[PDB]
Amino acid sequence: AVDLGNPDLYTTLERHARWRELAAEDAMVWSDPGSSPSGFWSVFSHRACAAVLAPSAPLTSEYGMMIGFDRDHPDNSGGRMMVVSEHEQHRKLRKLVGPLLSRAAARKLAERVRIEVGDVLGRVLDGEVCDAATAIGPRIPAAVVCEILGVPAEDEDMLIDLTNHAFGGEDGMTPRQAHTEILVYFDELITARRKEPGDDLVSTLVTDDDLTIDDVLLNCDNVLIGGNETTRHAITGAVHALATVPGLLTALRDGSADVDTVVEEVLRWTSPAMHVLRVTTADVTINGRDLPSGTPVVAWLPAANRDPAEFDDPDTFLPGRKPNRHITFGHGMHHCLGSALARIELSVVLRVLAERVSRVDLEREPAWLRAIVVQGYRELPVRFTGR
Ligand code: HEM
Repeated sequence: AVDLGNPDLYTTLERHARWRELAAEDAMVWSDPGSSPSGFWSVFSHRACAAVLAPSAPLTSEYGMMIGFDRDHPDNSGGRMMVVSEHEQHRKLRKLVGPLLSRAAARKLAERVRIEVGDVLGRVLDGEVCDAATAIGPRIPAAVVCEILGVPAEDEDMLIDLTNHAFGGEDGMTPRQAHTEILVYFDELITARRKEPGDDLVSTLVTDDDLTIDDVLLNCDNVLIGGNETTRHAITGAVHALATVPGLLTALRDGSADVDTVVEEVLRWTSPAMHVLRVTTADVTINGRDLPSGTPVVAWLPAANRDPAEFDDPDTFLPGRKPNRHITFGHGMHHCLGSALARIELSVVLRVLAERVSRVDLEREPAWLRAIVVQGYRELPVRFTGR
């Protein structure tokens, strides 16, 4: 019996070896029920994952987009939250949230990323020692999401800390409790923005009278989860790359390496979103297997981002890797709405660390989170030297 939803398979970097085998073969593997309530098929190659997530492909996210959910066991947020909705409800929310996460919105948030990195490099610029998976990685995305939601500056530090714990190590607050506390604050913020609307995500969501208080809350949560759960590990990955890849930090400083090109390589290299699930809407043949309607199909994104048919020497971090057609942000109609924001966050992080820090050195091997939703760092012990 095979179960690819087992988190123990991905606790070590050997997950890449398992993925490499399945990606090069372009395999369709069936997983038996266990972590999944009904089981699921899986694709691994770049071409197979792109075909599953295609706009014209008869698959849906309305029942959920992660292992644990299917047609018979649907996501409770299904049809209400953007990432688990389809058709006009999905199009509406993507239209309402869209411009607040656009390239233009990302550019005005670039200053905050610089300030937040600078404030971090005020206590870690010492010799030893700091974890990069905490108080470095989660700090930047949390600050950005705060300004998107339009939270008062007075409450930012409270919200940063709760966001940090909500998507970090599972084990006196619990990540689930911290998540709840944010949603409790969200409800209080929703109430205040009903009386006095401004220029923020909460205000934009509440002005639409067709959306209920539950719809506003769930889509605020989509931005909270979306902007934090994955992004933190990409930032930690950027620090990890600067610590391991020789000459990279210097190359960014002098300008021999292109900043936007390395951002795309960090994205491909880290691939924080480990999987995306889809449910078939009609009878379809994927790869070479005939699947009925209501069948769960899963695309393993880090496997696709290291597919040798698409990426030459995929295990090496290449600062000038071109072309780089990674699907770290997924593909098709649900392509990450905050992709420009994720790119601007990484861009500024790599810039400021090249400007202020002379050398970043790794203390010991990183630990990984016991999870399947995210390819995440549990810890990254590093030494910072600058000034
Ligand atoms: C490098 C970090 C990030 C990664 C790896 C990532 C990954 C993804 C992926 C793979 C999806 C598609 C899910 C699916 O296909 O079912 C997605 C959707 C989404 N993400 Fe991101 N994301 C990142 C950063 C962000 C940021 C910064 C934001 C904004 C604050 C954000 C907000 C969203 C939203 C709102 C959706 C739903 C889009 C839709 O359903 O149309 N994400 N993300």
